[PDB]
Amino acid sequence: GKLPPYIFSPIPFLGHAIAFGKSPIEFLENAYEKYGPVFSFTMVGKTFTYLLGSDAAALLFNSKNEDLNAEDVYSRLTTPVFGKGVAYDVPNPVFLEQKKMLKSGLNIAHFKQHVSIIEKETKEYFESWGESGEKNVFEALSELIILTASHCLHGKEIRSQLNEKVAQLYADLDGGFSHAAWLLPGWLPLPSFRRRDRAHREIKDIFYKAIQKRRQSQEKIDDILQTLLDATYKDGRPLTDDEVAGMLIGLLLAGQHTSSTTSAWMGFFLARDKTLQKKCYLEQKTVCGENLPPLTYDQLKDLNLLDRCIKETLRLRPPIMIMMRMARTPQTVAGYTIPPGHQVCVSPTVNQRLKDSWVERLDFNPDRYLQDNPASGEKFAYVPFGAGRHRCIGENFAYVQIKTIWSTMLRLYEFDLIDGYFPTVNYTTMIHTPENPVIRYKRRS
Ligand SMILES: O=C(N[C@@H](Cn1ccnc1)c1ccc(-c2ccc(F)cc2)cc1Cl)c1ccc(-c2nnc(-c3cc(F)cc(-c4ncncc4F)c3)o2)cc1
Ligand SMILES: O=C(N[C@@H](Cn1ccnc1)c1ccc(-c2ccc(F)cc2)cc1Cl)c1ccc(-c2nnc(-c3cc(F)cc(-c4ncncc4F)c3)o2)cc1
Ligand code: HEM
Ligand SMILES: C[C@H](CCC(=O)O)[C@H]1CC[C@H]2[C@@H]3CC[C@@H]4C[C@H](O)CC[C@]4(C)[C@@H]3C[C@H](O)[C@]12C
Ligand SMILES: C[C@H](CCC(=O)O)[C@H]1CC[C@H]2[C@@H]3CC[C@@H]4C[C@H](O)CC[C@]4(C)[C@@H]3C[C@H](O)[C@]12C
Ligand SMILES: C[C@H](CCC(=O)O)[C@H]1CC[C@H]2[C@@H]3CC[C@@H]4C[C@H](O)CC[C@]4(C)[C@@H]3C[C@H](O)[C@]12C
Ligand SMILES: C[C@H](CCC(=O)O)[C@H]1CC[C@H]2[C@@H]3CC[C@@H]4C[C@H](O)CC[C@]4(C)[C@@H]3C[C@H](O)[C@]12C
Ligand SMILES: C[C@H](CCC(=O)O)[C@H]1CC[C@H]2[C@@H]3CC[C@@H]4C[C@H](O)CC[C@]4(C)[C@@H]3C[C@H](O)[C@]12C
Ligand SMILES: C[C@H](CCC(=O)O)[C@H]1CC[C@H]2[C@@H]3CC[C@@H]4C[C@H](O)CC[C@]4(C)[C@@H]3C[C@H](O)[C@]12C
Repeated sequence: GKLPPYIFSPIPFLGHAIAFGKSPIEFLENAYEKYGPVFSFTMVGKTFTYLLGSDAAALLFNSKNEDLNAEDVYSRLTTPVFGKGVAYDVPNPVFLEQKKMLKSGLNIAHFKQHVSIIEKETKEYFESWGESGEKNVFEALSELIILTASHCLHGKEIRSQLNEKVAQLYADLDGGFSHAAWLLPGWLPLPSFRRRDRAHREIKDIFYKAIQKRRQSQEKIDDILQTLLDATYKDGRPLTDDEVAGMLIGLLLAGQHTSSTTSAWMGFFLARDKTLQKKCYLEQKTVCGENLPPLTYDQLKDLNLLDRCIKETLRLRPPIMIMMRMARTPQTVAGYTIPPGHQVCVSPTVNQRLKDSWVERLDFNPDRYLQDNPASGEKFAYVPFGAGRHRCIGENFAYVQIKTIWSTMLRLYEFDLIDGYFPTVNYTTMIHTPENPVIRYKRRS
C-alpha cells in the first residue's frame, strides 16, 4: 500500500504555491512528464494529489461523495453565495434530488422558448456596437449572457427587474469566489466578503417577492421557475421560498461565467482562422436558409460545425480548469493509495491536451472530432462538463445559449484580430480571462 510520489517543496510552508500561481497548466504538464499521472505536492501547507489522464481521473469521477467529498472543499465558499439548504450546505443525496428538479426544467419544451428569447436579447444588445469598430467582446458577452440566462432561467418578470444595480449585486456575489476567500479566515471584515453578504440578502429579498407573486397568481406559466415551484422531493415535500431563491442564484452564476468566457475565447479562435469563420457563416445560410430567418431550436442540432467549434474551444479553454475533492477514506489508483486528508484534483485542461492522446494538441481544428479521437475514444480524456455524481446538468442549456448568441453574432458581424494579437491567459482571476480581449468587427456582407 505505497503512497504516490511527492514533489518535495522547494520552500518550507509555501511549497510550490508561487510556481503554480504563474502557470498552473505548465506546472502540471512538467509534473506529468517527470512524476507520471499520480503525484502529491504542497501549497500553503495543504497536500494536493493530482489525477492526470483518463485512467487516473476515472478514480475522481467514478467515486462516491462518501469517499471523495466535494462539500469538504467547496462548502465554505458556496454556502455564503448560493445560500443555505442548497448545494454543498446539504448531504450529497439531497443535492442529487435538487439536481433532478433543476434537470427536469432543462428540457426540449423550454429550449424552444429560449432560442427566440436569446436571439432577441443578442440583436438588441449589439445595436450599440454600430456598423463596425473595436470593442471588448468579453465585457460585451458577460453583459449579454446575464440578461439571456436571467430571462431564460429566472423568467421575464425577474429579467424585467434586471437594472445595472442588480447586475452589480450579481458581480458582488461572484466576488465571493476569490483566492482570498479560501486563503484567509471568513471572520476578516474584507470589503469583497461584506459586498458578497450584502448582495446575497438583497437578491434573496428580490426572489422572495417574485416567488410569492407567482404562487398567488392564477397565472399558469411553463418556465423553469414554475418547474421548481411545482416540483417535490422523494419524501413528497415541495421546495421552500428560500430553497428556490438559493437555486435561482446557483443557476444564474453557473450559466454566466462558464459560457461568457467560453463564448469570448471562441470569438478569438474564429477571429484568427478566417477560413473557419467563413464556413461557420455559410453553414448558417446552408442550414437555416439563404434568407437567414429567425433561429429555431431544431435548426441548432443541424449546426454541426458551430457545435464542433464550441466543443474544440471548451477542449482548449474549459472555464472550470480544476475539480477537487477531500479524501475521507483511502482510494487506490495505478497502484497508489491516496490517504485521507489529501485534496484529490483533476484538470480538464491538462486531460484535454495530453500529447500522448492528442495529435496537434495546441491547434484549434474542430474537424478532429470527425475521426477516432479521445472524446469518443477515451472515458475521461474530454470532461469540460465533468462526470459521475457531480457532472454538469447545464451542458445542453450552455450549448443552446452559446449556439444562439454566436449564430446571431456571426450573422450580425465579421470578426478579426487587432494587429494579429491573440489573447494570452490571465491566471489572476478565478475563471481565467483573456488578456486584453478587444476585437475588430464590421457589418457582415
Ligand atoms: O497556520 C495555522 N494553522 C494551519 C493553517 N491553516 C489553518 C486554517 N487554515 C489554514 C497550519 C499550521 C501549521 C502547518 C504546518 C505544516 C507543516 C509544518 F512543517 C509546519 C506547520 C500547516 C497548516 Cl495548514 C496556524 C496554526 C497554529 C497557530 C497557532 N495555534 N496555536 C498556536 C500557538 C501559538 C502560541 F504562541 C502558543 C500556542 C500554545 N498552544 C497551546 N498551549 C500553549 C501554547 F503556547 C499555540 O499557534 C496559528 C496558525
Ligand atoms: O465555480 C464554482 N462553482 C460553480 C461551478 N459551475 C459553474 C457552472 N457549472 C458549475 C457552480 C457550481 C454550482 C452552482 C449551482 C448553481 C445552482 C444550483 F442549484 C446548484 C449549483 C453554480 C456554480 Cl457557479 C466553484 C465552487 C467552489 C470553488 C472552490 N471552493 N473552494 C475552492 C478552492 C479551495 C482551495 F483550498 C483552493 C482552491 C484553488 N483554486 C484554484 N487554484 C488552486 C487552488 F488551491 C480553490 O474553490 C470554486 C469554484
Ligand atoms: C460552459 C458551460 C458550463 C461548463 C463548462 C460547466 C462545467 C461543469 C463542471 C466541470 C462541473 C463539475 C464540477 C465538479 O466536478 O466539481 C459542473 C457541475 C455543475 N454545473 Fe456546470 N457547467 C456549465 C454550465 C452550467 C449551467 C448553465 C448550469 C445551470 C444552469 C450548471 C450547473 C451545474 C451544476 C448544478 C453542477 C453540479 C455541481 C455538483 O454536483 O457538485 N452548469 N459544471
Ligand atoms: C496558488 C494560488 C493560485 C491558484 C490558481 O492559480 O488557481 C495563489 C492564490 C493566492 C496566492 C497567495 C497570495 C499571497 C502570496 C502572494 C505573494 O506574491 C506570493 C504568493 C503568496 C504566498 C500566495 C501564493 C500563490 O500564488 C497563491 C496561493
Ligand atoms: C504576520 C502578518 C501580520 C504582519 C503585519 O501585518 O505586519 C499576517 C498578515 C497577513 C498574513 C498572511 C496571510 C496570507 C497567508 C495565509 C496563510 O494561511 C499562510 C500565512 C500567510 C502567508 C500570511 C500569514 C501571516 O500571519 C500574515 C502575513
Ligand atoms: C490568523 C491568520 C494566520 C493564518 C492562519 O493561521 O490561518 C492571519 C491572517 C491575517 C492576519 C491578521 C493580520 C492583520 C491583523 C492585525 C495585525 O497586522 C496582524 C494581526 C491581525 C489581527 C491578524 C493576525 C493573524 O495572523 C491573521 C488573522
Ligand atoms: C490562528 C487562529 C485564527 C486564524 C485561523 O482561524 O486560521 C487564532 C485565532 C484564535 C487564536 C487562539 C486564541 C486563544 C489562544 C490564545 C493564546 O494566547 C494562545 C493561542 C490560542 C490557543 C489561539 C491562538 C491562535 O492564533 C488562534 C487559534
Ligand atoms: C476571533 C476569535 C475566533 C475567530 C472568530 O470566530 O472570529 C474570537 C473568538 C473568541 C474570542 C476570544 C474570547 C475571549 C476574549 C474576550 C471576549 O470574550 C471575546 C474576544 C477575546 C478577546 C478573545 C479573542 C478573539 O476575539 C476570539 C478568540
Ligand atoms: C474580526 C476581529 C475579531 C472578531 C470580531 O470582530 O468579533 C476584529 C477584532 C478587532 C478588529 C480590527 C479592529 C480595527 C479595525 C478597524 C475598526 O476600528 C475595528 C475593526 C477593524 C477593521 C479590524 C477588524 C478585525 O477583524 C478585528 C481584529
